[PDB]
Amino acid sequence: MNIFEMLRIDEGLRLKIYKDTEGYYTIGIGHLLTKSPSLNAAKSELDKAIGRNTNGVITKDEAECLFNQDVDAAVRGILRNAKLKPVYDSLDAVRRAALINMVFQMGETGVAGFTNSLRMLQQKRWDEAAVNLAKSRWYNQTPNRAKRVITTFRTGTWDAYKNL
Ligand SMILES: *CC(=O)N1[C@H]2C[C@H]3C[C@@H]1C[C@@H](C2)N3O
Ligand SMILES: [Cl-]
Ligand SMILES: [Cl-]
Ligand SMILES: [Cl-]
Ligand SMILES: [K+]
Ligand SMILES: [K+]
Repeated sequence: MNIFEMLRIDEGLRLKIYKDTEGYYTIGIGHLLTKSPSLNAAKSELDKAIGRNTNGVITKDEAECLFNQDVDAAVRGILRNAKLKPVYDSLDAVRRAALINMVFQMGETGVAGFTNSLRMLQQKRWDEAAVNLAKSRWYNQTPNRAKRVITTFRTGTWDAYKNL
């Protein structure tokens, strides 16, 4: 297991524009295109992202390209964020992946707002952090995925992604 395999499980792979859990146009391995309700706006974003006139379908190679870019961007967003960088630096490898996963799903600003959870993670108070992380819109809207990420923070193992 690694961050790529973890996010591939959590995000799936679809080669045509689809709506994500929040109803937003997405493609590939969880590549958000836009929050606009306009499908044409989403197709314009896709064409710009891929560099060709795509009319909404991409190849697996193109999906994996966006995924590489998106994982790299999540890591770089963590490291440039004054709230997230110290937490990331304090964590072991498995828990670093859990934090990247959250940023991939919700964005840097959203995760950076989990102030009390982030402090508990820095303090290595893993059971307390796990309880606090579940008191969130995130956990209520995507409970199975949030449970997997939270188990990863609680235990520091990949156990929640084994059997998947
Ligand atoms: C991201 C990626 O893997 N790429 C992009 C740049 C080059 C090489 C590959 C496939 C495609 C998109 N190509 O233009
Ligand atoms: Cl629509
Ligand atoms: Cl709550
Ligand atoms: Cl879920
Ligand atoms: K998805
Ligand atoms: K604890």
